[PDB]
Amino acid sequence: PQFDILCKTPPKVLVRQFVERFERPSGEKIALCAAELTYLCWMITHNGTAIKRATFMSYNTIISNSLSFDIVNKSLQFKYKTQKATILEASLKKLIPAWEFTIIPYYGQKHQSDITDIVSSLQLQFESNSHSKKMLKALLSEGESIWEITEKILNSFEYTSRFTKTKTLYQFLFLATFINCGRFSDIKNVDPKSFKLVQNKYLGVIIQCLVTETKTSVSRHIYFFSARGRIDPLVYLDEFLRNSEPVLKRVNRTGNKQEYQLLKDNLVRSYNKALKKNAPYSIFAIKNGPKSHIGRHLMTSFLSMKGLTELTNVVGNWSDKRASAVARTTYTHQITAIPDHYFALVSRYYAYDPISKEMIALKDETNPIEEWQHIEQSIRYPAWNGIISQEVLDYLSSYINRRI
Amino acid sequence: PQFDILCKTPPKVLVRQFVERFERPSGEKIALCAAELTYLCWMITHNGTAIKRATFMSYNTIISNSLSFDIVNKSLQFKYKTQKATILEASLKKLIPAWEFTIIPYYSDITDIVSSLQLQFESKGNSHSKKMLKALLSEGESIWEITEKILNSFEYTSRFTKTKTLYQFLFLATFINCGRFSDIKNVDPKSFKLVQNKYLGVIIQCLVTETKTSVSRHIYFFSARGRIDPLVYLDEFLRNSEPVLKRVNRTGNSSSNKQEYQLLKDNLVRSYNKALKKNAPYSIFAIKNGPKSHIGRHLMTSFLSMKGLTELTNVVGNWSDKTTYTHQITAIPDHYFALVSRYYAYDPISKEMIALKDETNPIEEWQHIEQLKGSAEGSIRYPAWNGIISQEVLDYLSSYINRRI
Amino acid sequence: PQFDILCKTPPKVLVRQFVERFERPSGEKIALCAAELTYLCWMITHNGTAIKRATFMSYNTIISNSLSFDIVNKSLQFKYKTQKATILEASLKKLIPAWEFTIIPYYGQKHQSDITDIVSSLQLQFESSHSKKMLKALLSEGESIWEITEKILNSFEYTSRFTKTKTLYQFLFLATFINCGRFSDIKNVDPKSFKLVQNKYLGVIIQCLVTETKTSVSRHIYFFSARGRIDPLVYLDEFLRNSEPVLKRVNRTGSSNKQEYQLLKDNLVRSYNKALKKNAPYSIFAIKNGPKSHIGRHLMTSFLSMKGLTELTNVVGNWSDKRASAVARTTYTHQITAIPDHYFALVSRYYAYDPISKEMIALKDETNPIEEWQHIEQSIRYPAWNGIISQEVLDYLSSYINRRI
Amino acid sequence: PQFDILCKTPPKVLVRQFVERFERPSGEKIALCAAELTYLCWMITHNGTAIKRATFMSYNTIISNSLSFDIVNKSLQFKYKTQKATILEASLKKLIPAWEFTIIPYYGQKHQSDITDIVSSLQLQFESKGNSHSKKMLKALLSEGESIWEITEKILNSFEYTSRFTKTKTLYQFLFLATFINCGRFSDIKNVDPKSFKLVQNKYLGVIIQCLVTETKTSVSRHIYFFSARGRIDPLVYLDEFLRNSEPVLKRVNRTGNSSSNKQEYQLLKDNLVRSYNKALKKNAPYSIFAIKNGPKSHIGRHLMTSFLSMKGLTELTNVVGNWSDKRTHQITAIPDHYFALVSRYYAYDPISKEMIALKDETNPIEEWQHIEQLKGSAEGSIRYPAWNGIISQEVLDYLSSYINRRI
DNA sequence: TAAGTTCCTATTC
DNA sequence: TTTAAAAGAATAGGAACTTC
DNA sequence: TAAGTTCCTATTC
DNA sequence: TTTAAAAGAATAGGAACTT
DNA sequence: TAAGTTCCTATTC
DNA sequence: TTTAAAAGAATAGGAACTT
DNA sequence: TAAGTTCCTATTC
DNA sequence: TTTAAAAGAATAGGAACTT
Repeated sequence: PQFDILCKTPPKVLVRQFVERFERPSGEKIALCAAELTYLCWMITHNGTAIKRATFMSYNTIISNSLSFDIVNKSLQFKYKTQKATILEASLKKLIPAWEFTIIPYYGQKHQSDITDIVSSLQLQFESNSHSKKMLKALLSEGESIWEITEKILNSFEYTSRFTKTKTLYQFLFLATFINCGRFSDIKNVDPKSFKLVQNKYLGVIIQCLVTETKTSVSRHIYFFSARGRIDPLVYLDEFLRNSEPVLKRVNRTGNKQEYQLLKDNLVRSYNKALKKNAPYSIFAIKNGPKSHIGRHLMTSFLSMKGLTELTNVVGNWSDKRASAVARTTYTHQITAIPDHYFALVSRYYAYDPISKEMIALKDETNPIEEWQHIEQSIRYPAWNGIISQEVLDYLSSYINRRI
Repeated sequence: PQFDILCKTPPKVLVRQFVERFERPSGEKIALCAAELTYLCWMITHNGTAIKRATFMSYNTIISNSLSFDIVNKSLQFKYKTQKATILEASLKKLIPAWEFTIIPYYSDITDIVSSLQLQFESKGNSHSKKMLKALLSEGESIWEITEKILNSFEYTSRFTKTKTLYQFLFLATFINCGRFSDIKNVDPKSFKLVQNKYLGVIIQCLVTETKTSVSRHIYFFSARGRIDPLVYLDEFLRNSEPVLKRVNRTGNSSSNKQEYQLLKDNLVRSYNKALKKNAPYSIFAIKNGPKSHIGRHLMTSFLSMKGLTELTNVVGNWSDKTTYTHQITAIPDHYFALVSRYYAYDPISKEMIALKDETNPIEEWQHIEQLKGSAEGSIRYPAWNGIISQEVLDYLSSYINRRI
Repeated sequence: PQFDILCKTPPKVLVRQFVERFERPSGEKIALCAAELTYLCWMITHNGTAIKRATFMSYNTIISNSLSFDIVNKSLQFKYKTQKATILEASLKKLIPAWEFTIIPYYGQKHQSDITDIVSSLQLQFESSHSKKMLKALLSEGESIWEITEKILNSFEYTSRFTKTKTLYQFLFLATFINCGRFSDIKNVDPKSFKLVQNKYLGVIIQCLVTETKTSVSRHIYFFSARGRIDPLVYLDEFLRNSEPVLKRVNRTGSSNKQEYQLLKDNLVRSYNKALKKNAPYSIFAIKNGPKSHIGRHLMTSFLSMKGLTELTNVVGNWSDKRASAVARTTYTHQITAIPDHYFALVSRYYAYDPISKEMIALKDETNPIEEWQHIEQSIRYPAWNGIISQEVLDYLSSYINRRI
Repeated sequence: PQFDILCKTPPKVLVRQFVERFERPSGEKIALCAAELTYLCWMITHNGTAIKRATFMSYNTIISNSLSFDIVNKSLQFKYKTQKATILEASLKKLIPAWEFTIIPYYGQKHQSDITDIVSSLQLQFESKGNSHSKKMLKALLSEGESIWEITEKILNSFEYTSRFTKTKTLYQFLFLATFINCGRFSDIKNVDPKSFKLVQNKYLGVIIQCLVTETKTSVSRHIYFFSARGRIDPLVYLDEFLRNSEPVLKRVNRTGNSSSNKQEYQLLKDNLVRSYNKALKKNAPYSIFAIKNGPKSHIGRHLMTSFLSMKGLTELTNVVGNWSDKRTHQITAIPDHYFALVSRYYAYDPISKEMIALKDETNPIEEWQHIEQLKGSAEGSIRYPAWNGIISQEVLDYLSSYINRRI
């Protein structure tokens, strides 16, 4: 992974190699500066500000395809997302003053085709985003409940798994996203060292952790709790920890700490291929449709259909808009916390009262606060000890036994 | 109809037939290239995206009144709505190399202005139209009185009961929802549902997806105190009409038709407009190019402006008012129905709905009806809608109608 | 009044005279086409659309000051509010091609004064927003709006030379305050529209209509019976008797729409300002460029907000609606919002508002509105207004002035 | 202070003193033209509109660090924030004909973004923030165990034994609590008009004390409150200690308007209190955030309340509580009643229903309000708040007086 | 019969 | 106080047929 | 004394 | 999913005094 | 095996 | 009727390898 | 007279 | 912090006249 390489390559060491491809003019030394060219352009236009991993690989792909240098007239050009082609020109010039560079725009979204091309497609389609939303739209409206649709998705990994480790991963990730209404990254980037028990006036306690590197860059919390029924999150967490081990936090920019991350970066690939083939519904058959994002859409729906749509924004970590721009930027130092009655509804021990607005306890023999009171009065999860709070490894352990 | 035939011929046959026309440079084959050309220019400017029926027809006509050519020199021109001409022209020349294509944009001399201004100093179709609309509303009569007169101008002027039925139902339905003809026509029959409203107990709801702006909305029917009762009109309609196969209206030739039936017939609007023109007891209806079936939109819209309730307008009429995955449509607020049902009155001061002293309250009757169970009768009086509209609804309407003397 | 003249001058007759000032190049014939240059420019950029009176005179004043023509090298310069200087150039050219015109922008004449000018002022002010503050403090000083009005109203009684003016000024003021309107909102009223309307509090009321407004959205004007030391009906009575109808002035270069009379004269506002200015019963009227006639509006505005009834303001003041979509307002709205009945109840002083339970509590008094109404229910006192003002009303007003001491 | 003196000299004098400097040019007389120049450049670009104290000072400094001239070639230049340079330069040449004025834009054409100056910096970094270090600490101070109400008690107590006099102890405590309770700035409390105190009723506490502030950073007026609170931290108590130990302050003039419309006679606090307060805070507050150079000091109250609301999922009250612009005889937007129910600590915000729930705790506040409104004729208020007698409505001083004495 | 249809052209959202 | 120009997608009207 | 002030310069809204 | 550049107006820090 | 990985490229937030 | 175009960042896919 | 008018110009919606 | 610039339309003012 070259982006990693770059991060290691020294700046001056870079500005050098770049100038070393023009004194020895060739179609082999220039046609490879792709990555360097990218890194350069960024720092130039952003005044030496770091660049994130994904943002780079995207801009990199673009150059590769728009790269064109003049054989012997000494000209050069490519596509790059900038509104300052001018200055970038003047800057690139003062590097290899013997050439003339040109920055071409990126309209990637829309490209005109050849009539014979357009026609060929049309004829094909004749004899043979939107679609995706419709499919999911219909699924929800067909006998099965979110809770049932999840069960089929969850169980469908049971016997299709080659190893026992993957079965444990996939199965975890899914249930993970659904519960926290999160993305893949929201689950992967979790900092294990942050697991800790928090209280709740319904389930007694719960497991909490933190994610910092998110898409909106607004950190959030991730939870794991006790569910009454044929599915118990704590159980899948348990099975997860035992067959899995810590992961060295990857570097994500040309720049603070955090050495570990709850999951692997490529896990998402095998998870997509899994759902793809082992598809328990037609929606996963659609190309470019939702795969891992499914866990989020699912919990999204579940909450809206209960009227509790407002509760969605919080759980999904939607960027706030009510508070003024500056107030969010320099005065907000604590993130919004998920309300206590949220988990009561997802733990299945309670139900929501759309009218009087209350959490009605569902008649059951297993009381969450009591199974809590007994286990209240270690090294079952090796590899995670010394990293994950003992306080928690202790809680988890005794729960797996006390409750059949 | 042209568009329908066009939706049938395969893309490759469309091109062939087009190139075919210029191999034997003859006026006869070229003059008929308008539909083909229209289809072609779109697919070029939209990289293969489907074309809608209405849009196609509109564009075709613009070409037909503008198609000009010269067989000697081999040049051809015409008008078309677009910015990207060069791309288009070029693209066309490719297909047919020996010809030169010129696209003319379908889109203020000081003297032409001075003349018109002068010709005016000595002596609109819209101005005269608004004038009349203002009057029809300003004068004595209220909206509800105006509705009763229009709705009755059909009672003894129609040829068959079936047409009497549709004309009455379609008008009441456009006024009640502030909807267009298409808003009611494109309704999916299988979508009828019983939804509860805290003022009337229950309300009948149906959905429409294929709408002018492509933004879905609901269509309703409910009880109303007085001589004009929507449910009654719904009743007469259902017994005298049948479902209609959904007409396809996109060249998408997609495997995703989904909607099987539609509520009314596309051609109904033409006969309805004529009846209205020859019988409505208002002068507005005799002004060339003036609102006809679109009258119910003008009526309801105005009603709300007067009642100082313009906050319900965009949502009732479905206009744009400045979590996309699996989108859900904005619902119309319950009070709206309390008002239009005529059972309640809107109180300015408190901004609340006040029931009327009038004896029998609607929430009550709803209960008396929800009670008695097992009324398979619904199925007997609405045979042609059996299996399409939920049994729950036909049984309800059936019960409401029979329980009212 | 030249604008009036223009309106009468024929278009071609104008395009002519304009070209007749360049064949005879002079500093006398060109320096006077100020008005023609204006009329031309407009129709040019607006594609021959009429122009309003006030809009014209504003643009006119601008040219006057920005006029500059080249002595002998052919060309003209002036300021004119347009975003199409280009086309207006090409048009103006094809009139007197022998010249080169130039359109200069207009920046609210915010011309950086000369330092010596700025300094001079500063030094002056040294040895020697504000308006809003004053009015802000007045409301917060013992006296009530009703008291502040009384002092303003009475302050005209003796300061007035004749008796007709005392009647006018005194009417206008109370007028605006009651209808929360501007001057034009009261002036343009069409007398022929007076009519009695009902109210579940005062029994009946007098209503009329204004069409030519600032926002162009017509509105209603009212006059009713007030309990206490001030009774609007009384000032109306006194108004009609000493005043007479006015020929509606023409306000644009149009058409054939009509209205022959307007409730008041155009220059009345002048003598009304000078009156408040000198006879100023408060310091706020002493402020230059401050509110004069607009005071009646600001006053009623405050009165209403202080009663929590701020929402009720928008309606009474005829504020442009924004909730309903642009097109919905433009082509479907044919009836204006009506002032709520419980409004006048509060301004008649017979009732009071109940901020809590939200009700109109009747104030214990011997004189009942509806009863003084019931008796007068079971002519030519206002001559000159008969045949123009509905007899129905002249009859109502008359008998009220008497039955009531 | 320069500004004050400038508000005293007549316009004709300044301009005179100024031009004088260039007629018989001396190095000493020119270098002192900064204040005069500032004033002049503003009055030119604003056609005589008044200049504010802070703005004047800020602009003066930019000129002082940039004034350059050639007495020989009679040329002078400097920096100044404006678009209209030509107009300004020209105007200046008029006043002094034999000189050439050149205005240099105080800007951000951004760092002279030299690719190499950047490569150097990026490199110097690859081998080896104030804004960043500051946020970091703020996040921690809130994330950890302690709650806002516990953090408030500790900061508020860091003044109890280190204050030299009781008067300062009193101000520091009051000022902090007031900035947190209203999510306001120092100026928001300082500029309060003492004569505007009023008793307003709130449906949760019965009554609330309200005062007004007009001269604010964005020039949009707002209210400032004080009320009862269940627990060890009670605003009214702190209000009580302040009033008894301080006195009114003559309104300082802060505009060159030299207007006859001063209106406001007194102000609540002293402009210079912020400096002594900031120091006290820097040496004693029990948190590391307080030791970071250029970090929030008196502005800490704003950060605390703001955050509290975000956490409580009540960001709909933020802009109105802190007085930020929210894209919509003027009247100011009032703060919703529930806000005070929450902060008073007598009620709790219920998420599910979104309603305020009183706490089982015995004595309800609405009740006591009644027991107090009862007994009449307590001229006592006038006795314990002498220095505020005649300035603050008798109604209020009698109320506070009764509240404080009726609490054991 | 002429109200209703059908299939485009002209107009207005 | 109000503000636009142009591709898209309906609704209204013209002729010549159809027919409970 | 060493916290408090006063009157600008540097920084951050 | 988010998006700015620059005139205006505060708050925080530095020295040298005061009380 | 044929389910998992790598490491970019293509699409969708 | 309806109306922003781009920059900044994750989530699917493609194709050759690995176990 | 000095409160009203005329008829544009200057300001404020 | 806060943030649009202009076109389109009435409401005050200025100065010479009129009763």
